[PDB]
Amino acid sequence: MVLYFIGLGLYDERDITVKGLECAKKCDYVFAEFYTSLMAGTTLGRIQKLIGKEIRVLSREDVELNFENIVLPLAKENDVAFLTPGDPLVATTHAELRIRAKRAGVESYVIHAPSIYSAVGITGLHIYKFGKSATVAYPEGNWFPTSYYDVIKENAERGLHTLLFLDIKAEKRMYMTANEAMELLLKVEDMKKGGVFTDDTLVVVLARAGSLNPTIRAGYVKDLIREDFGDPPHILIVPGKLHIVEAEYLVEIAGAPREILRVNV
Amino acid sequence: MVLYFIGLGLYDERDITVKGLECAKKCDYVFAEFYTSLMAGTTLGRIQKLIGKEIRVLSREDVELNFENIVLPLAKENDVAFLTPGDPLVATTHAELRIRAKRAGVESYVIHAPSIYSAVGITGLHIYKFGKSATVAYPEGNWFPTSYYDVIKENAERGLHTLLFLDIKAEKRMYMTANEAMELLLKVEDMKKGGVFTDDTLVVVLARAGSLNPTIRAGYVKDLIREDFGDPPHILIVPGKLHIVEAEYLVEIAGAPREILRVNV
Ligand SMILES: Nc1ncnc2c1ncn2[C@@H]1O[C@H](CSCC[C@H](N)C(=O)O)[C@@H](O)[C@H]1O
Ligand code: NA
Repeated sequence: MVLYFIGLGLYDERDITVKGLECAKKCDYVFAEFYTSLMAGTTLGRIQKLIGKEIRVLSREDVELNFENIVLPLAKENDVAFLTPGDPLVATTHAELRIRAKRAGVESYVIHAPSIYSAVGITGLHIYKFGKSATVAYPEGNWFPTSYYDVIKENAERGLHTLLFLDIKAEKRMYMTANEAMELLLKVEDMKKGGVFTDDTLVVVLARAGSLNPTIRAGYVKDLIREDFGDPPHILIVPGKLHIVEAEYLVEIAGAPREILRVNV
Repeated sequence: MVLYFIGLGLYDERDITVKGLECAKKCDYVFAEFYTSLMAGTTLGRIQKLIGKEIRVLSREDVELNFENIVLPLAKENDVAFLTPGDPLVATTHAELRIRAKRAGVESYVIHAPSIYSAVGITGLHIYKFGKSATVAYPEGNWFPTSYYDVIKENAERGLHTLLFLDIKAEKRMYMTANEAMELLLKVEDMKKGGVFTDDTLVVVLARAGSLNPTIRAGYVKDLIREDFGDPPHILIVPGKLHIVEAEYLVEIAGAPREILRVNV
């Protein structure tokens, strides 16, 4: 009679919370999805070993089209868990699944876990200063999307930071690198000429948040565009004007050039 | 030889990640602060029991003025941990403590935990649609904070949602309720008269995120301003322009007036 939305966390199998783990262990059935994102620091086998139960993986179609035929039926007579990377309901379409549960007469509860939305706090950038967020999508065929560029523009214009999610082909396990994102943004700049993203733009790259050894780098595009930030996933951020405290953290902790203390503050 | 920043999560001691628990267990000394947020579902005893270590609680002054005199000295010959509610680097000034550690020759590591910043996803509002965040602070003497009002105005103008952290005076055991935040906002409105926050403004209240049955309510200020949302902590959200799916969730899950289903595209 109960469906539990449980977040897996940032990186590996130990990023789930104690509450989430214990709940997963008490559920009769455990489902998971890895189409919204992957857990780069672990494997399905390791998550299964930790939970001590077989995990049935669901595709985007299984969830988006048949959630009520695959998961909800069992949730009527058993305790069922639905695992998702990060924090449940952060993924735009998952909240509606709670409505489907209601329509089916199934109770649902949410057990949270860390999300990159809050984890970016490790970059030293003040969380309250983040504005609208966006996703950098790969252009394809005759389609060249650029709305993420406009989001950066509107945020920076108001002195806010922009959290940029990078494209991912979950099914094919293919990540867009921060390097590719920067190249794309420069191309968009050459197109729109808005003076929004250039070789002189200060950016922050966060790789493998959740790991005990994440990569946190800050610097100008001209210098970071060919830098190796390690294995994915990569998150790109375009800070607005910095608080001196933010700049000092980027210099001391993220290896940013001292120059930011006078140019970007 | 190192210092661990470990978040304890939203509500109770089990909101800590497995990673945070295992790392905390292997530390020689454990410190913590409980003034940046309120963990309404646990106590120091339960936390100590779970981690199996005695925990030394620090005041805002112990941290802000003497972190390097109380905590860092021990991290030079032992592994030390510093626990905080939610995520240690979200809506706190704790990030600067990493600079203090560095200058003291102490390497530090961060272990995330669920944060209210991402937990807002449970309201059904698209997390990427949130703009600049702000804090509703208690007036003090002749000083009456009002900047949070302008934040709402700026976000709303852009169709973005506004997350409002509410004030807290831990030493006085004072936790601002969404009701008190609404009252203050109405007073600021009478002054600035920007039509930003009125009896007709749609708001969303999230109380005790992290618990199994948090209070999630949406409606007009005139109707919610005197509603009982249960024990603290509470956060208040002023949505911008709603997507239909956001409105549907607010109505179905947060008991919002069915009339908000009719969006003015
Ligand atoms: N479980 C919870 N439910 C509702 N609001 C919460 C909350 N935890 C924190 N808050 C809100 O955030 C304020 C503390 S701000 C510190 C937040 C913390 N670092 C985190 O990551 O969550 C509180 O005064 C309250 O308004
Ligand atoms: Na945000």
